[PDB]
Amino acid sequence: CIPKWNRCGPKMDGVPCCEPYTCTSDYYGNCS
Repeated sequence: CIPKWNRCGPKMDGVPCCEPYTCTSDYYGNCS
């Protein structure tokens, strides 16, 4: 997974953010 306020992209990577967090992305966004 990904840290707090760090880039995400699940439709490409398939890696959600680190619990309790979640990716506010599709291709280019960030963990919150």
